[PDB]
Amino acid sequence: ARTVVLITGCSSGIGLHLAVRLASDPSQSFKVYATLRDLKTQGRLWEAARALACPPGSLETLQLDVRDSKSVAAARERVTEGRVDVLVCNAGLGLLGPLEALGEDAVASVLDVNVVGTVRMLQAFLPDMKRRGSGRVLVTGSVGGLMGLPFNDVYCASKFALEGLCESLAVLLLPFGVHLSLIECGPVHTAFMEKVLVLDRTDIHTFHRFYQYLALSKQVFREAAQNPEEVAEVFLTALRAPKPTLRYFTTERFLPLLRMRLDDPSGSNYVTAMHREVFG
Amino acid sequence: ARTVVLITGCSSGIGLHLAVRLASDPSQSFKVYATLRDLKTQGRLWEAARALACPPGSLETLQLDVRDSKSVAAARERVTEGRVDVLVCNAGLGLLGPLEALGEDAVASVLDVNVVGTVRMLQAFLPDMKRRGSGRVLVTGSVGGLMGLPFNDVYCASKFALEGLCESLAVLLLPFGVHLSLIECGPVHTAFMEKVLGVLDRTDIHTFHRFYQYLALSKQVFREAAQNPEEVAEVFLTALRAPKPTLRYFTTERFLPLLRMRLDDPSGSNYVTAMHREVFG
Ligand SMILES: NC(=O)c1ccc[n+]([C@@H]2O[C@H](COP(=O)([O-])OP(=O)(O)OC[C@H]3O[C@@H](n4cnc5c(N)ncnc54)[C@H](OP(=O)(O)O)[C@@H]3O)[C@@H](O)[C@H]2O)c1
Ligand SMILES: NC(=O)c1ccc[n+]([C@@H]2O[C@H](COP(=O)([O-])OP(=O)(O)OC[C@H]3O[C@@H](n4cnc5c(N)ncnc54)[C@H](OP(=O)(O)O)[C@@H]3O)[C@@H](O)[C@H]2O)c1
Ligand SMILES: C[C@]12CC[C@@H]3c4ccc(O)cc4CC[C@H]3[C@@H]1CC[C@@H]2O
Ligand SMILES: C[C@]12CC[C@@H]3c4ccc(O)cc4CC[C@H]3[C@@H]1CC[C@@H]2O
Repeated sequence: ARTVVLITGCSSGIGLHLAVRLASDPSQSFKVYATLRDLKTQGRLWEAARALACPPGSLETLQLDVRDSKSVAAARERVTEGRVDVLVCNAGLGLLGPLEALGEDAVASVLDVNVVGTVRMLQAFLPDMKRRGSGRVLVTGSVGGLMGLPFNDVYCASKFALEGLCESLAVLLLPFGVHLSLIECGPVHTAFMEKVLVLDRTDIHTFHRFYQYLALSKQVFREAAQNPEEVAEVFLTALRAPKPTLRYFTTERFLPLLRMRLDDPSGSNYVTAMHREVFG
Repeated sequence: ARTVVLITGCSSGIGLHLAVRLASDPSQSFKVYATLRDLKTQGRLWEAARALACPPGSLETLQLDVRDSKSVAAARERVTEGRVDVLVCNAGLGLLGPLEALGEDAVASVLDVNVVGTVRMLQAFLPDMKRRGSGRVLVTGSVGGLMGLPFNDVYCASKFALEGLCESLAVLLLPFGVHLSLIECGPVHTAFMEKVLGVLDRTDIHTFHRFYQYLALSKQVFREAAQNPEEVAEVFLTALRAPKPTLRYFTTERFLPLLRMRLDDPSGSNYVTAMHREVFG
């Protein structure tokens, strides 16, 4: 009990790890409502929770498909404390591919989950934190949300959108007690990439470039990808702040890339640097 | 004429003005297909085309509703010259109000017109450009796309999505001889805002208050700082002119001190406080 937390997308990767990290906190002060798109996939979560030995009642899972506003309401109605102190917007999908090759459904789907879904959670939940003048909104950051990456145009679009959405609300919410923070992450070892996935819809040059990008991402992800457990610690950090900043970074690694991006509004610099980073 | 320009959102504001500025060019080098979401509202385009006297055959309008891919294909197939030298993705929409007060179809249209709508345009026009090894794609920027503005949360999300889409595509296109640039705009006197909004029920009194506090400020800013749809149109020309154009063209320096401010603060709270003070004193 105390500190009701409600996290989205906890079947795996980040959701699952922060769920049980929070529920197994030595302080025992968190009540965790791990929500998932489909409960039948909750095996691992529970096994992890069970393996960690969490106070009974410290974990509860609800079904919440962030792309359905009815699902959202319902789960909210299932939070018995009638309050959420920490709201975690963590679900999201990637989408890779030459822009001309991406399909309408995939595009829409990405935007609906990553952006539109955070919008739904907040509408359903800001109100009562604002009214209670207390609440903490933590949103899962992503680096392809801070800078453009070749072949991930739509993913990046949907990921920059969260920044924008988040940045607008913090400008407002400051005064109401509610604090929003993004936990920005680089590659992380989750279920993410395995799910993320042309010849007939792209031209020979983009095609070969695609394949060249592809190969490299995978080698690099494997080299940089952090642990999903490393990332929960950052969410804990932020949520431990007395006055939390709007950005928390899970690694210093992209920092350098970011600064030369910001050091040049025309953007010509980043473009060249990123083209060479990706195609040598 | 020769440079074939294709512009979306030409029933008014920047679309309209860019469309007849180019068409009435002395050089007379451009052919302009000004597309309109609904051709029936093209009378003002024509009257203005007339007012600057675009020679016959310099301007052709078409229906293109960026929300519908069949509309896109059709427009594309009515480009007689079979090629587009400049693609101006301009149609866009605003949405203003407490997040919690915004309607699900409102939030969705804003993302589909603004974000998916440019994704549909490029998917259709880019390929041939890439084949040609030549083309210039200009996208109407927006400052709500570079930094966050209270009570404009979804408008800003859709606008930061055009930056990620265009920057992501720019890293790739670099070596293809295809040029994509964002014309970043601060406030402008177009129809944009008359439609942005006109709450009590859908939000608390505390938020309701801030809302009005914000409308006070924005109205003042538009009033004392907006630019003309034609001031803006000279930037797309500057941008289309440069032989080696950048990703961004700002139509004003105005929010550049505030842009840097943000730029030199990764953690993001300096900008949040400044913006906070700067709007709700
Ligand atoms: N992995 C990385 O390297 C990385 C880097 C930066 C940012 N991120 C971001 O971190 C979050 C992804 O976490 P992850 O890396 O752990 O990915 P993941 O392992 O694939 O886990 C994501 C979770 O999101 C869920 N989800 C998908 N659609 C949903 C929906 N409609 N409603 C509710 N839940 C849904 C998934 O459930 P199902 O499995 O049932 O579909 C899964 O539980 C997103 O914000 C992602 O963009 C990840
Ligand atoms: N006004 C500003 O202060 C400002 C500032 C920065 C950026 N911008 C941007 O520049 C663009 C132009 O807007 P504006 O300022 O010129 O105001 P505007 O006069 O309202 O321009 C909007 C035009 O685009 C059209 N459009 C809307 N939805 C469409 C759709 N689904 N399919 C095709 N066309 C559609 C509108 O059609 P209908 O007439 O039929 O509605 C209208 O012709 C937008 O991207 C806007 O975000 C404007
Ligand atoms: C797209 C991400 C950003 C930065 C990463 C990167 C950054 C630079 C680069 O040359 C390749 C990659 C591939 C994998 C990427 C990441 C996987 C998820 C993350 O958001
Ligand atoms: C972001 C825009 C330019 C900046 C404008 C601004 C900038 C500062 C501010 O305090 C209020 C407003 C009102 C609306 C904004 C605009 C709406 C559309 C445009 O993109």
